[PDB]
Amino acid sequence: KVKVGVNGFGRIGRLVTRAAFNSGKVDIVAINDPFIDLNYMVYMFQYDSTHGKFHGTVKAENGKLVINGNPITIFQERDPSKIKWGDAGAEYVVESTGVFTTMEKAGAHLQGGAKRVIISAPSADAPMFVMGVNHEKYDNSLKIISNASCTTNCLAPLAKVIHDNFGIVEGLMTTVHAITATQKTVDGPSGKLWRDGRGALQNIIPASTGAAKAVGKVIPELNGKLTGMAFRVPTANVSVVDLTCRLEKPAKYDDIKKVVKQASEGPLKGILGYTEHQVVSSDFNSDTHSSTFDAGAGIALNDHFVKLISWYDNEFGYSNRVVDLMAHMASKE
Amino acid sequence: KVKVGVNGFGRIGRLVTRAAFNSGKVDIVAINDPFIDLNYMVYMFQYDSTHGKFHGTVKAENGKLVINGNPITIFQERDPSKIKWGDAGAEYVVESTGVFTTMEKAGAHLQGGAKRVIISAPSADAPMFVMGVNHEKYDNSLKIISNASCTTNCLAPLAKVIHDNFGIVEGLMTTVHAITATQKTVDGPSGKLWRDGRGALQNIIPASTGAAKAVGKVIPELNGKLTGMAFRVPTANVSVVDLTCRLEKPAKYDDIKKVVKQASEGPLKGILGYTEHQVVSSDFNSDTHSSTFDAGAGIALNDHFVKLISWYDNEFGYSNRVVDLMAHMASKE
Amino acid sequence: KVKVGVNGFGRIGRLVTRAAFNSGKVDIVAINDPFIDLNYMVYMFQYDSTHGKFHGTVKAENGKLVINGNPITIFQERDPSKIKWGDAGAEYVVESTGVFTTMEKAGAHLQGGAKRVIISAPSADAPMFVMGVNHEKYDNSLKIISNASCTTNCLAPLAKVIHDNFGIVEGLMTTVHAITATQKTVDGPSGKLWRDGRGALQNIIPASTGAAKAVGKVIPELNGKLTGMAFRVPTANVSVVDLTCRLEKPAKYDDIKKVVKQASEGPLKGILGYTEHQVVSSDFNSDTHSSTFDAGAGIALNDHFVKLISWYDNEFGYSNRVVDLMAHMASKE
Amino acid sequence: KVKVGVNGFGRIGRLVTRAAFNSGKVDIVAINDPFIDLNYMVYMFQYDSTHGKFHGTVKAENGKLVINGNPITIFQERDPSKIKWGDAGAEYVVESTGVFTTMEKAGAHLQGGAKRVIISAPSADAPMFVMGVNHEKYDNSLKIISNASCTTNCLAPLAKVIHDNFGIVEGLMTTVHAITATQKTVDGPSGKLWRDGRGALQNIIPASTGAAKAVGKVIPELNGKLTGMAFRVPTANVSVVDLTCRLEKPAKYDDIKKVVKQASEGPLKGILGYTEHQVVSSDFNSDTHSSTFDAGAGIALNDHFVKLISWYDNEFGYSNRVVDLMAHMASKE
Repeated sequence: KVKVGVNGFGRIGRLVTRAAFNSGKVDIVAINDPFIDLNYMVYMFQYDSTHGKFHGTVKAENGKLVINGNPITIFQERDPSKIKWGDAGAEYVVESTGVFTTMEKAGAHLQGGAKRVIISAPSADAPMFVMGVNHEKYDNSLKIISNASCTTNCLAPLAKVIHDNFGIVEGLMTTVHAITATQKTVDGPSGKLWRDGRGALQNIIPASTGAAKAVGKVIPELNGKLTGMAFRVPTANVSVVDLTCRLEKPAKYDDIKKVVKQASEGPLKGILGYTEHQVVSSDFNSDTHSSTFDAGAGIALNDHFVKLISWYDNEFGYSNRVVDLMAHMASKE
Repeated sequence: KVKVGVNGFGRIGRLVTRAAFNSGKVDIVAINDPFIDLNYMVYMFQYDSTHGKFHGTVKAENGKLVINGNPITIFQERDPSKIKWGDAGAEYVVESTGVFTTMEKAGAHLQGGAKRVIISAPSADAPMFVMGVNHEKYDNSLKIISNASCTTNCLAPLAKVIHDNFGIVEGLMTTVHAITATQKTVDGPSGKLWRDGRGALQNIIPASTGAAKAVGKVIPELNGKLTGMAFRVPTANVSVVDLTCRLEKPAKYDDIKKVVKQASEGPLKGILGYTEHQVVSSDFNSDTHSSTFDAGAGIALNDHFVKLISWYDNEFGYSNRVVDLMAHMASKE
Repeated sequence: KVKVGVNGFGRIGRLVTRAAFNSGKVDIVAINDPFIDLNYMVYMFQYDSTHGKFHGTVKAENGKLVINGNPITIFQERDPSKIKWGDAGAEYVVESTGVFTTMEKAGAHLQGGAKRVIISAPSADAPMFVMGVNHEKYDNSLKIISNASCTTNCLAPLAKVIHDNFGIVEGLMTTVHAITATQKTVDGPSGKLWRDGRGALQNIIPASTGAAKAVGKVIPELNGKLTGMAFRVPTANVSVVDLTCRLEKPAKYDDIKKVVKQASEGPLKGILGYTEHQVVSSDFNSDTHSSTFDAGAGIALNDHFVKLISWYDNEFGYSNRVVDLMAHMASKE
Repeated sequence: KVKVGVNGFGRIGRLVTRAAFNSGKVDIVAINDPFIDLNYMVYMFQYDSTHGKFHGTVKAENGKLVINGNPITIFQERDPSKIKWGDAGAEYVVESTGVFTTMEKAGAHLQGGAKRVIISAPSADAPMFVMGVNHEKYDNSLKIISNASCTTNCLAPLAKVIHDNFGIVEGLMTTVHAITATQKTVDGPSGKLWRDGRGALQNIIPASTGAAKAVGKVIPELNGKLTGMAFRVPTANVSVVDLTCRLEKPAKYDDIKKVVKQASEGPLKGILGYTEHQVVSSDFNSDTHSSTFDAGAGIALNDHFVKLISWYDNEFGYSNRVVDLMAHMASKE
């Protein structure tokens, strides 16, 4: 097995660890949170409104978070150089805080002693390896990897299947995103985007997403052909991606439906999923599937011009994929 | 002035009348609601959660709804043939219930004595005259007219400006619609669409919209080049339309921004509006503008391939446009 | 085991059956829904936004809803006299539609052939037997029983413990109820209460609840000392009951906390539950506990004057209690 | 007139100034916000989701926020000693940030040059003068005053009328509060209360309120007889206070209804308001009334034991009362 440390007990950090203990694929040896105390950690992990209550035992004995009978060392260090990652015997360390995206900031964890650092947020400098798309391009030499973003994680598997099968000359993506921690409850002062400062509960917030531009990085051919936008709506856990694209080769919508289905049942299993049911966002809650294609929703004007709909549990699916990344990395080692 | 009767005191009916007394353009002589009593009518009209409280006096004296000093005759007849529209001295009658879209059903109001019937819901057989697009094609001979739909009312003015200026080879529309009366509070049995039966508060409901196909009717050239889909999200009053289209002639996004601005300040005034501010859905609440273009949100991949964002207050903007339709019809007479 | 038929596939009906197959205590032989088709039934049962997705297999073979390998006969009869309850071999039949509360209406199911009828809605004429309070007063002679209401089911166990231990001279209850099917998404015409017609998402609806007056029926001593009111807020699944009462004998809040805890761990187990954690409504979602006391929230002005807070999953907890009722009734037989 | 400076452009600060320019009672000469730039200030003031769009002109010329033709000096100073209140010619300064509640912190504004400081948050040391209850006890000698809290502002006028008329031996208050800035959109780390860290949209948060204990300060007789609790629900702007109290002298509910009505139409006008309509929270949005009694909702078990319901627009009503306070203070001078 691979021992994994987590930096930050945020939404991503909490769910990365929940997925790890559930899946079982990686054993979480250590968690570092500058501000969250051990007693608070038990509370946060035990109860999640979006994802139900953690099943298993979370307890706080002798400074150790004992989840499912496994004690986790807890660190309270603001700067990653200070964190004793090597002493915690953590092979891989997942940067989740998100304030350390740049590879230099990531390498502070490396001096701690972590053999490799994984970034749960898109990083420009770091190479990005979305699972099921470009994961097999990973090599042992790389020590800092990014898992891109939840939106990109959803988009790319669908893009990989459609682009290979029919070709995509050009594409535009609209994402109906779910509320994030960034969005304030009522109108509030967000200096960067005045758009997000506005309250989440009563508004519909149009924001800019680089996820399509990140898919262009992970899938080389597609680069420069995908850009997008996002709407933040008052939904707690699940979001939907919509790719309006002009194919290179003609395609009937039932052909599009078939190729996705074939991919879902074959190599993109778990990474991609195909549902014909009359599904809604709630049905996709607590999903493992990074991307789930909906067949009914998408409407195609022409064989060439098609709209594709794919629902992703942003918080859960991404976190499960991070765990999968690390398991794959360990196998490559 | 023109005396206008309203059929149905539903969301559309209530706001059509609020707009009428506010704008002042049409005087509402009569309202018919099979199920809503006069005392209830005062309550419903006086307080609207989405649109604030009606300003003015709504009272119930001698069987008359006296709004702003004007008494409105009230009818309780389920079938429109039974309604005494002629006795109420109503020139124009606005079908709002929506169960009488077909022109035959509409003509029952005509026997009542209404010179013309207007349908606030899209009707296949009836000719559809969206204001500011094909309104000038109205002739005195026609007695049954439809104002199409809120979604189509938003789409078409934007489509009229872009298509004329740059051309549109093909287009696909995604609408983040606001909650409707159709959507149940919690999971409920909707036989037609299993999708809508699902609860509005916690879900994101992907539905099918014929509004793009209706724009193709109102603007002839565009017919067969626009189709779409809609997502129902938990937002009370305002929705956003997104047109991803491939232009025929190249266009820089700043050129697109200019032509819309020119149109907004010139002939499509009120019908269309251009805002560069960092707006959100709430800002567009209680708007008169059937369509309001947002410049910041839309992102263009290529000069040819562009995404256009336009926000519409579905309940208010449409209702104001219905009033405008009738005023235009009266002038033509 | 006891074979149980369900009338109505509404929120209560769906969850009564989910609880039955999960708990395992009663085997659901038959379901009758005048309007819901078998194919729709599979959909509704499989996906619930409030309660996650049903775990197990729900399928539709040969006119039978096969849930977890057990086929359920399906009936489409509007009037209960017409339903073949005896042919379905159903011993107990749960009226859930709620339009048949009166015992005469209930007895139509009895002619169908159901030995006993259970009403999931409070019924005046029928005797009401809340589980864990007056359940042991059930006798074989009675054929029509009511399980009261979710609100009463929460209130009474707490009332039973406090009243016995310290006495309650007088009490007033405020319930922050969760959204119901009755509440319209946007302002709508509800003739009975103008209050509920108003939209659920944006409003806070003060309604009147007879649950406190029903507790007075189930616990005789308390009768005439409890009345209440309810606020409908935009929360999907869980509600909280608040009993402000003046004790007869002095009580320190830590004494109140102890007696409830003792009751929860002893005879009122499952029926009542005590939590000291910093819980919120989401934590109580998908709960079996009809009433869960929160120790932290309640504040006592004097030893005599105390405020007690208890959270109940209205949809799930009640449904589980209905199953428990029937199991108890079968044992008594 | 009195020239008033505002410290902090938060929800309270923005609405205190909106009320000031609308009412007209105080002229806002200066606003200080350490983090909010002038351009951002125009945006925040112009658009408010909860309160509609500001009516009038807000512009940014020569470093001055020109609202309705009046230029407001803008300061960017974190510490109040540094702020040039005297240079801004501001007689009264409203502390709104809330981090400077203690009178020492308040006196830093005093050295700036502000003759008097007003605290929009409850302050222990500062004397608290709720309008319409103890306002006439204000004297010129006092330089630091607090306007208590929105919850206390609602409670006390109702308490003043009921206590005087019938007497209140003891009282307990439950407030269904609306979402605040404190409540995070999704589960988040709030160290002080683990309860509030939980997400506002999906939860119902039981918190502790000292407002009842503050009413005991403003009305001396009542001190020690009122305590309470609050539930944070997902409603954007309006909340409801519920006082369950045992009167000293008998009272029929229609007598309670009368005395409140008499008070509303007489001395507690604007401060208190009585409505018999079937009102809901939305109806009270953008209200000036600090407290509005609802007659229908409250239910009385006995003449002695009564439940009283009063709805308050927390953000708007309080802010208007702050303006009224200062006008009263100026008159006393």
